[PDB]
Order: sequence, then structure tokens, then C-alpha cells
Amino acid sequence: FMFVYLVFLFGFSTAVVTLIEDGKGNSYNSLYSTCLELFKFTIGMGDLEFTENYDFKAVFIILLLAYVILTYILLLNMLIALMGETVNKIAQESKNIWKLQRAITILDTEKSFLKCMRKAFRSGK
Amino acid sequence: LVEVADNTVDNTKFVTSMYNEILILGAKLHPTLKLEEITNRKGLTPLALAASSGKIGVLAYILQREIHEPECRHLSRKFTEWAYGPVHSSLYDLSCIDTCEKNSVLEVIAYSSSETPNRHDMLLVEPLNRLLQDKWDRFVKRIFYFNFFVYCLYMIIFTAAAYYRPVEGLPPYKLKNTVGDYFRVTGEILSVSGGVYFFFRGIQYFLQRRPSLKSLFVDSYSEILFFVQSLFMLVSVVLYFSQRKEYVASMVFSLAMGWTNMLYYTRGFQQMGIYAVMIEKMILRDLCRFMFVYLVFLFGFSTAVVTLIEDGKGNSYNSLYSTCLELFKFTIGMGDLEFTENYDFKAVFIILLLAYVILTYILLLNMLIALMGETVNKIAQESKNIWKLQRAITILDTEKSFLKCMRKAFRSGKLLQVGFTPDGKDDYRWCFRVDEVNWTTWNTNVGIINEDPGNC
Ligand code: NA
Repeated sequence: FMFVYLVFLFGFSTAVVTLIEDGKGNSYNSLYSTCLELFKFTIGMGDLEFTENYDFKAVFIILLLAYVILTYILLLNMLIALMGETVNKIAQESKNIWKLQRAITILDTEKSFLKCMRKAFRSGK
Repeated sequence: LVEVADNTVDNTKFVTSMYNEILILGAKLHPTLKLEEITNRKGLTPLALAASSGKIGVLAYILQREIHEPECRHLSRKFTEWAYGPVHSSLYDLSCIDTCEKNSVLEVIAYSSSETPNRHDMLLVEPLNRLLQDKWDRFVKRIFYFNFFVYCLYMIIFTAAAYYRPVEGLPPYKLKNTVGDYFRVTGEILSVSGGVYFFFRGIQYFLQRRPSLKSLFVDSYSEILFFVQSLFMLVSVVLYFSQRKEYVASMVFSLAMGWTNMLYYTRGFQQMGIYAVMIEKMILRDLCRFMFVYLVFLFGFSTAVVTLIEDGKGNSYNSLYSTCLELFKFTIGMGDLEFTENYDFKAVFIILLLAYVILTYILLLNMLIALMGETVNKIAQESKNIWKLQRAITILDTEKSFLKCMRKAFRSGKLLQVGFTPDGKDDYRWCFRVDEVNWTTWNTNVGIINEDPGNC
């Protein structure tokens, strides 16, 4: 998700930045600032009129709506769906991997405390 | 017989059985005649006809046909080169499959019109899948990576050139002796060259593939996207040299669309390719349906609210566009419930806003999430098959483009002797070799070609 989302974000940020003229927050003619402004849309804090320093309002608004539809309405919900599928798929493998993690912890702990009890805690009889 | 097949189990079984029986009888009666080479008016053969019509069972039978009858064994297309223990080495014929013919099976399957029933599944038959993987591994993967790298460089140059555009006056802008100006001009020239290149490539694709109207709409998405990006670039150039300042809009659209098109190159990797296929399916189905319903609701409530507002006594919210934008802000989590006060009845206004919020925000969006979940659950395997088709098309296009560099240097399989023709001459075929292991069989009495098991 992050690979695809970063591709989209950078493309639309570059487009919007080149559209902005900044003539006539301030000085939005910065790649970092526009990238942050577009990222704000993902976290539910996006402003659709964060600047007016452009010559063509229709192009600006069309770009913003295209970005919002592509990343907010499609990619995030699709990520939720893919997460649901993954949860469904890995029910038992997770338990097995946890068992391995605990086994590694057991072995490491037993190796560390050889001096305290080299063979005092030996399994079986 | 091929025309009668319809992919059902009993129909497929009998069609294959009768095909084999008639082939054997023809071989016995007229050993000289080669039945399977005869063609109909369209020029197709039984194998090509089966491949094009989408008859998967007949194709699978034909490609793996194995006849052990000693008198008529040259008819076989699969042979056992050797066996030592549980290990077998088999050969596949590749006679009319390796894209070295007028219209091979592989090309026919790859360039289908999507009207054929199950073209997605016809590449899972063993020889075709292994052959495509071999071709990908041998030479085409490096070419694909090179193309991806060149496209990345092109997009970086285009972005850099567009970022530093002049802002004073009207185009065209006079050159200056500054080194940065020379770099900018070089970048602009390279961007225009790339645009025209993509334009001509789209044109030649349309000419060669002669896609049908419905096929043009439903099959060639990436081609159309690249062509539209090139069109935007060319329109931008035209406006730039016409002294209009609107070329910036076209240039920006081209820039954004090219950066998005960068996603095309994820089909060289399995995971990302399948992810992109799922993205395409979601866009086609769920986004379309949801957007239709959502736009209907949004327009209805926007008109209602706008007519309620009087704007007498942000400002001047008595505009359809402004109210539509204000209501759209609710969807992205930025809606203001008191964005205006220029009205007479507060109960009506607030009731309308709450009805819209409940209908579109609490119901439609979560329902879209649920529908996406269902779609993801449904299309697990079809996505992989579609990615396989995409990679196969890439392989075929790459192999066609580089005929001059290596017309037949990279040819799959190798020429091997399989047996003897009934006339007594040698049987030489361009075979593709596979290896297999079987523990249950333990068959020590079969037909083999080579006494010594190993290969060199
Ligand atoms: Na919010």
C-alpha cells in the first residue's frame, strides 16, 4: 500500500506544485509543503482551498478531486479489505510462529543461566 | 470435432477419444498424409482453431498427446527421453507454438479479443506455462528492467523540467546563456521527444492489433492511458507555440497521468502485479457503482440545500458549485454543520444535512468497504491468471520488437531426434525438456529414447 500510495502522492504533488505560480499558510510554492498538504487528506484533515495562487481553478480542483478519489476512497478501503483477507488467511500460522518465538525464548533463557543451574532443571527423569 | 467441443467433462472426453481414434485410423490408412496440417478457409488448423475458440480441453489433449502404439508413434507430441528411478525426463513438441510460425498457439491465445470464453486459463497447460517462464527468465526480464529504468529517468527529467518553468511573460520564452536555462531547455526537448515516441507507439499498436471497438474499450487500458498522456503532451506543445498560456494545464495533466502510469511496470513482479490487477477490478466495479449512487445523492441534496438558502439580509453560498463542494467535504471528514446561516428555517436545513450525512457517510462508505471485502474474497485466483496474461503479452511484444537484434538467436527449446518417420527417415523436432518425479508408479517397462539416463 505504501509503495502505491507514495507513487500517487508524489505524482499529484508535483502536478499541483507546477500548477501553482505564487505571484501577485503562505508561499505554498514548495514541493515539501504541497506534499504535506496532500498528505493531510489521508488523515481526514485535508483542505480543498489551501491556496489560491493559480491561474486555472478548474485544473486545480480537478487534480485535487482525482487525488482524493484515487487515494482516499479507493486505496484505503482496499487496504482494509486486503487486511481482512490476510487476517482470514493466517489464523493458524500465527499461532505456530508464536510457538517458535516462545521456543527460541526458552532456549536462550536456558543457555544464559547455565552457571546458576547447569543441569538442575533438566526435563524428564 | 473441434467445433463440437464445449468444455464439458463428457463432451471433452468423447471429443478427445474420437479425435485420437480418427487420427490413428488415418495414420494406418494413409501413412504419408499429415492430417493435422490441413487448414480451413480462415487458414486455421485444428490446434489453432481450438486455441482461438477457447476449447481448453481439446487444446490440453492435443499439446500433451502421447501414443505408445509402435506402428503409429510419430503422431505423439510428448515423449519420454529417459527414466532412471522415479525420475523421468519428457519432451514437448513446440512445432507450432514458439511464435516462429504464421500464427502460433501462444500468439493466438495472447492476442485474443476477450470474447473467447476462458483465455485466462489456457496458459496453465504445462508446456505453455513453462515455455513462457523460460522465455521470461532467459532474456526478456532484463529488457523489461531496462525499459522500466528508462521510463523512470524520463519521468524524472519531465518533472524537473516542468518544475522550473518560466513564469514571466508569455510563451515561447527566449533562451538565456545561464547554464540552468540550457539544462531546462534540454529537459523540455527530451520530454517532447518522449511524448511523440509514445504517440507513435500507440498508433502502431492500433494499426497492428486492429482492435475492435468493444475490445478497444474493454481490453487495452494501459495503451489508451499512455496514448492519452502523449496526446496531452502534444496539445501542450501546440498551445505553447501558439502563445497561449493554457499549455500549463495540459502539461500538468500529462505529468500527473504519467506518474500514475508508472504503475504499469508492476507486472514484472508477481505480488505487485496481482495487487495492480485487484486495483483495476475494484476501479471497474465498486468505484463505478458507488460513484453513480453517491453522485445521485449528492446532487439531490445539494439542489435541495441551495434552493433553501436565500442569501439576503466563506460568503455568497447561494451557488450550486459552492454547496456541492460543502456537501462533498463531509465525505472526506471535513464537513461543517454550520457552514452558512442565510436561511429562514433551521429545522429544515439541519434535517437535510443529517439525512445526507446518514445516507452517504454512515451507510454508503461502509457498504463500499464491505463490497470491496467481498470482491477481494472472490477474485483471488482470477487476478493471478490475469497477471499471467499481462506478462505473456509483455513477453510477446518484447520478442517482436527485438527481431533485428536477435531474430532467432533466443529461440526456446532445442532441436532433438525423437524417432523415425514411417517412411524411415529421421524425426527431428524443436523440443522443450521437462523433468518429473513419481514415487507411486515404479514403472520399469516403458518407451524410452536414450539408453543412458543423464544429459551430458
Ligand atoms: Na476530520
